[PDB]
Amino acid sequence: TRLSLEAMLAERAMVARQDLAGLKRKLAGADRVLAPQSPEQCGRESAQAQARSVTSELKSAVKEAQGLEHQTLDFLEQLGEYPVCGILHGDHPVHPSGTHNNNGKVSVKRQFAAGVSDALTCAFRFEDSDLVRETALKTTYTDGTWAGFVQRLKMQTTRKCVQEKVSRKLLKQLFPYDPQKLVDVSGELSELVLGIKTNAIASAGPPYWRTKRDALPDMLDCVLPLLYDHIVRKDLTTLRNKHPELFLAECKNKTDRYEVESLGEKTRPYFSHPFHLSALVSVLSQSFSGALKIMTEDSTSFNAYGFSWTNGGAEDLAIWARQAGEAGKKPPRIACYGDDTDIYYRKDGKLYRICPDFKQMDGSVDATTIEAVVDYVVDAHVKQYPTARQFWEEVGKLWVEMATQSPFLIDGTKVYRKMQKDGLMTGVVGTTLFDTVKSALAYNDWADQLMFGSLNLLEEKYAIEFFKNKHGLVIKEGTWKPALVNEDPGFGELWTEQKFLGLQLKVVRRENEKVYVPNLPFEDWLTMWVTPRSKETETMRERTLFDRARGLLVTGAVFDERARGLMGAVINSTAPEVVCMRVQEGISDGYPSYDWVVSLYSRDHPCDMPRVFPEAATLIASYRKQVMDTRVVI
Amino acid sequence: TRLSLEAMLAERAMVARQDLAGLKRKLAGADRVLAPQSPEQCGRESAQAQARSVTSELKSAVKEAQGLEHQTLDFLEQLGEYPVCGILHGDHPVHPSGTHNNNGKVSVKRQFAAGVSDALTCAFRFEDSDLVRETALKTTYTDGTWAGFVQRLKMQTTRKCVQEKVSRKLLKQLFPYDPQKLVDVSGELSELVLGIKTNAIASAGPPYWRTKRDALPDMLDCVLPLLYDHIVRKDLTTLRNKHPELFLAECKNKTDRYEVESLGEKTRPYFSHPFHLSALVSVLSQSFSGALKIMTEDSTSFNAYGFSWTNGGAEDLAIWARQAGEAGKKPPRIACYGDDTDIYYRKDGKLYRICPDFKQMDGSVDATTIEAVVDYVVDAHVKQYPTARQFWEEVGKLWVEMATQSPFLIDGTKVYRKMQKDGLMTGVVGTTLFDTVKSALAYNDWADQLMFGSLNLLEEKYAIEFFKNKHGLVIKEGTWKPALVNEDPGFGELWTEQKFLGLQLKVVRRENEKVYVPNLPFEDWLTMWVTPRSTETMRERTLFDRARGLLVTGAVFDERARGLMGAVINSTAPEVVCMRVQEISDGYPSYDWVVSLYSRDHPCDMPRVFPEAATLIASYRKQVMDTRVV
RNA sequence: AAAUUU
RNA sequence: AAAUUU
RNA sequence: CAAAAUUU
RNA sequence: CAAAAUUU
Repeated sequence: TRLSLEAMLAERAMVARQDLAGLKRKLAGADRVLAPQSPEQCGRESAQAQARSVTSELKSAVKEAQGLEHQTLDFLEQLGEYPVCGILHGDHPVHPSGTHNNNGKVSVKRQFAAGVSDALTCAFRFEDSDLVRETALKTTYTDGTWAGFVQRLKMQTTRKCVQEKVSRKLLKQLFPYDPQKLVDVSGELSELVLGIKTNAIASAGPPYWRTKRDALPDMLDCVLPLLYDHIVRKDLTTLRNKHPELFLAECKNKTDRYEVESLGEKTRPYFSHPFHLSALVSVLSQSFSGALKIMTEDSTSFNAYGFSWTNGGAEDLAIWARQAGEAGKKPPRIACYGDDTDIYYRKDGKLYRICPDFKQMDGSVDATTIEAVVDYVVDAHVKQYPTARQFWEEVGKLWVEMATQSPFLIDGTKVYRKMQKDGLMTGVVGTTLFDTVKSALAYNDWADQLMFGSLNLLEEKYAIEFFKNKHGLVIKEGTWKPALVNEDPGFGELWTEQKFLGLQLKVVRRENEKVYVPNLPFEDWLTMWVTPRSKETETMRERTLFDRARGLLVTGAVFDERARGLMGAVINSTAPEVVCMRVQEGISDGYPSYDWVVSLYSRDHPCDMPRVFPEAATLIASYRKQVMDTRVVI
Repeated sequence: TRLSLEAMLAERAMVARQDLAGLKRKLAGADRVLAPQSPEQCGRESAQAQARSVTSELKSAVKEAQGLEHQTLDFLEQLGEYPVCGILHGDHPVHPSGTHNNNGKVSVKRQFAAGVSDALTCAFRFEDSDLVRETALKTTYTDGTWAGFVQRLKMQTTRKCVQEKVSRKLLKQLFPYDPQKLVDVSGELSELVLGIKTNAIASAGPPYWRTKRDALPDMLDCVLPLLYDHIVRKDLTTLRNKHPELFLAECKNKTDRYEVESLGEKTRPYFSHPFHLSALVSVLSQSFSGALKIMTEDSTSFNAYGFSWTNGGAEDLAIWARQAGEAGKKPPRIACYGDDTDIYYRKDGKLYRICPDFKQMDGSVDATTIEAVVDYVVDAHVKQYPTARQFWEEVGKLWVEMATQSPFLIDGTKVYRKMQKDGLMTGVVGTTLFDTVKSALAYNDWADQLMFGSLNLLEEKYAIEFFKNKHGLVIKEGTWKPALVNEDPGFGELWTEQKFLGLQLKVVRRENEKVYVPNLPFEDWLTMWVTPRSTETMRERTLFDRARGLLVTGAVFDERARGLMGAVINSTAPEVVCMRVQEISDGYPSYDWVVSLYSRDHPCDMPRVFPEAATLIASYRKQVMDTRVV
């Protein structure tokens, strides 16, 4: 058919980036802007052998920890077995035949695989063998162990909690929001649920037993209308009795970076709820998160949920922290993201910083906090939108139940329930906000105690005791270590050596200006490199190494000498065709230069990454524009 | 990745339209809005067999005509052999190695292949065998014959022409344009050339010897800047001598619907020019075609290039035609599209209509007309954009050369040239405009002669002689038969039985309103159906698309043709109707929708074959759920 | 598709 | 991608 | 990957 | 399928 020459050129370029052999031929003589790198310490085969050795030792340790016996699940209420859902949508049951079914009973099987790399081979190629070996034997990305899973589940379900003193007024002070940014919940429900964002490959939960992508029509067309009709009729107890799997959850073992020494003691449990329930509550949660302010925007906010290190965020944290005041006389600067807190106070005019963490904070989350957070979010919406008060208040009751008393399967047909309402069931929508509020309520009380003159609470022993006795929260060991802050750090200097949100804060130099950037020691970047959170062709594996190397540089590895070198070596080792191939993005052929990453963390206007091959576009299109004037004199 | 549920539903729908087995399952109980159709006259096996039989006979006749010896090509100038282009673009020669090369010399091979069906099988399945057989044996889509190709080439190249008397003023009256709709040619050349439209699978010609899609970078990056530099240095003669293939064309046989009786005498020739030269001139031609007005827009216009039968166009022709005046005293209504012309005169106050066609009109196109059209177009641009006058005047000279004296290859290495400047080399950019203008100049002069009282020219013998002697144009036999017009036709009545642009005009009834629509007898529609101008899934989709297209062209206004096309659409499996296609096209042309298209109604989508298809493919139908309930 | 974080 | 036209 | 925040 | 016009 007839097409413009521009359109033909565009189509050709798209097709050309999908032809690897063509890309190889076109870029075979192209100039490459190579990243700064560190040299090879050993050959390909030596690196592969050292990797194979460490991988064999790790697989032995993981297999041994997975063989460890687990304690009984008698700490949980036993609710029996549930029949498989018989709801039919069109030609198929919502619960697929032959799946999650033992004699008409819903069943699950916990997977604890022995695991098993390209990244480890690259580390041995460019780094000291002893350091790489010690780093890779210390931490591994694994499904964990039955023993660690049950142990952590016991702690999360059996912790004695302290009911917080919380009002909507306190929550407005600690967690301010913009009411105009809240979505209109008085709108039609179908449109609202369609607006929620989700992980397409995540499990839709019972009764779908498939990805949210595959189960979306069964949710929207069949189950969600059923649920709505029972909500508006106050007949949800009938729905639960007739269809229990509609309100069933799955306790799952989290695949995570786990310390090899503690694999038998710690495997984190999470709960996978039904899609219909999650989607309804996500209308309220995703709207509220959009309206939520952060501490840098409001001095009263204890909220770091939403904070970005980029676009001046790192410097914003320092500006916010310096406005901290003398303990007992003026307010401290406290910001919380779940279990992670940044605390700033002044003693004799000198700024000090504490970066404490809590242990299994979800078990400590009391039911009063959960109900109050739900009331705060629901009330925020019904104030701005009063026409839909009753429906969303009923959704709030479903939210509290999913967060505290949802029945759940672990392995097999037995359904269990937490004996106590206290304890957040991690995985419910709002998990991070519930944890953030609990932390902020405790730290707000701690600051009130300092204004009352209890300055001994700045000290570790008293602080640990305060959070346990008054708030049921256990301070992680080593996390209460007050440190003098370098308030105006010179070039190449750290604010403190402590980490907030997993990263240290450092000042770097651009001309004579100071740019605040995230930083970590080399060992920390090396741990992340060797332990990919990977869920296949050689090409995709080569692209994955390039993408991971670029990601770690943008996260701050560009500010560590050895990490910048390793990631540069991986990027430079990537074939030209793999760098310039068509890829799924948010063609990504740029690289993170030191200057680009400095610009990202600065308040500079956004810019594209410098190109690895500056002539790639012209070479792939086989055409470079030459200006040809029609106004010449002939 | 993190995505909205709305976006996930949109992704799912697109993917499902590409899963034909899933489409089959989800549409297995769907209600189908079946098109009106005529019944099966015979079974699949019998229809396939009768098709095979007619096909065997037709192949034999085509092979016999293809075997006929051809006459000599000595009527043309012989320019020797041209060396293969040695220009290199990076790692590859612009002229590919191993292609179009005989001992270093540019070569081509004409293809005259025999043979060419699903459509004929459908016709035998739903129509009388005798009519279908007669129809299929009369016309075939073929590459033609060597004998017919050379005969037509001789006619096109050796015809005595008459130089028209033309001015920019006559051309402004007969072909008015909107100057502001002209593209700014004062702009940078690369941008202007990237703005042009082209057939991606058409030949880029010498020296690329590949599709325009494959040759586009070699043209833009290597040849176009070489050509530009020589244009501004007046050194094009040097470029031609060093690189002659840059200015070489290929004379090719046109694959077309041809009468089997005349295959040995008639195979149409066309010229395939270099992409670089074509693209440069296409800047001017495509811009001018955008600005051109039609007879319905300007009463002075004799131009039907740009006319649409749709959106009231058919009725616009009737309104325009009735404005005709008495022969001898007031202006007739004349519109021309290449060789095709619609003429309306009033004799004794009664509207009359002539629809004549010229024969091998391109040979009759004189050099003065070609030069004048080029000058008219170049001048239009340089008047609105004067800073670029010199460049486009040089491009104008290349345009006239391509239209008249381009060296060309036919078969093998011999390069040829038309001995006379006269004669249009069909295939040059502007071919249809050159033909339209020549026709219009001749008919403007015929009208001037009528106003002089030579009203005898309304008669066949007189008109034929006038066009041959005064304009070098040969009126096709039968095309001069004036006819009384039904100025306001009744429901189901033709304006005339004559064909303009291949179609009759007819009034149909919608409510009590009249809708003017195109029309043809069933035998014409069946000829088009059995002679298509061309995986089982692709073949089934093609039948559905061809049936829909013919209904939209007017087959819906013929009882038997509507029935046959409806039978083909109804026979198409649901998955093939609803599958993702290059333009989701799951609609069908109802009689009412086609009446709407030809009316001045606001555009609407075709009625769906499966109205619940979208909801079934998505497996979801929206149910309103109010959050403001108690 | 990828990085970090809880 | 498909229809008609020159 | 259960919910998520930030980023490319 | 050489240039094209109209249409889906």
